Amino acid sequence: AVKEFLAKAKEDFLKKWETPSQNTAQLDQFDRIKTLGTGSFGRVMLVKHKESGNHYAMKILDKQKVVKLKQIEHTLNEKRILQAVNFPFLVKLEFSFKDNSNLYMVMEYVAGGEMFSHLRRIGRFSEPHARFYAAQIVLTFEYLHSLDLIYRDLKPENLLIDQQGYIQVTDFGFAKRVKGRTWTLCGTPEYLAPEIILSKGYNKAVDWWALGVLIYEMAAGYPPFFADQPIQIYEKIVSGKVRFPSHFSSDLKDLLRNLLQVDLTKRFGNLKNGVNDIKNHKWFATTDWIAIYQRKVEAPFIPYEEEEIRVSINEKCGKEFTEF
Repeated sequence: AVKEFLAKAKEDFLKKWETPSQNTAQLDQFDRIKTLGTGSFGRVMLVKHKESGNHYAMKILDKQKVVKLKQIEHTLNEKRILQAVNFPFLVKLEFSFKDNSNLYMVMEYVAGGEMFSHLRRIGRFSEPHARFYAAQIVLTFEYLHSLDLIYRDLKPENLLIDQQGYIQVTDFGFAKRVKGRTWTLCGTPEYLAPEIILSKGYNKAVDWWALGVLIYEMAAGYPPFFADQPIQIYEKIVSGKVRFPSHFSSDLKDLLRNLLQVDLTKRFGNLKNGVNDIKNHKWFATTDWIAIYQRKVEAPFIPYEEEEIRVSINEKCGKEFTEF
């Protein structure tokens, strides 16, 4: 039954992957409530749809800055994935459009900050708290991997916690649709699987390694492999030696020993049973997988001069962002 749900999800994904939706709204259909922040390429604004009355978070990307910062491919790739995926723990892109100056990605409004900030505010998570979050990543990676997507950017900064207390994964610039191997070095060093560092090619198994690092940091308060210089972090990653805190349970240490396996042919999530080797592990014995997917489990923790948008008369970077 799980196999046929993924089969229907992949068919739906391939339809939108083949024919991405474009220009599903325009700028004059939204009321500009307030600017929530100014970012790398542009600003993020809280907006209200004039007709429906719902609230959305509109990201405005200056097309010229995107070109200068060499982020053209990452921007188009994120938009193509977001308009085609559909899963409870992924940020939902509601509308997208462009004009002469900017790109516009109208997102669902999610207040509640990133996991990185909360992790530094609390310190560390209790094992039941971490398991709640880890279970969501497991289902998310099961979904993305079934679409042949390697997320390969798992880190606390890319995990928001919504008002319901659930995880939403946000940054999809690096995500690549791969069936065989790939080689591009990307992602934060602390979460890189050893096969990435060795530059011998890698597949979806690097995501399960990243989950291993993520569970460790949540339960310990600090990542398993860390040093002042990246080259030292690389050595510790390839060496594989991990030290667990005393408060780590026996089940947790066993799961991490199988997720943080240096040999990708022995790593949990990359065996014949696939993701089920993780779901059926003793550490997740109390985990109701269907309930987590349905967002029924109670969350362990729940979280002015406005400037105008100038739309130039000249079309900017029309060639680069044609597919947006």
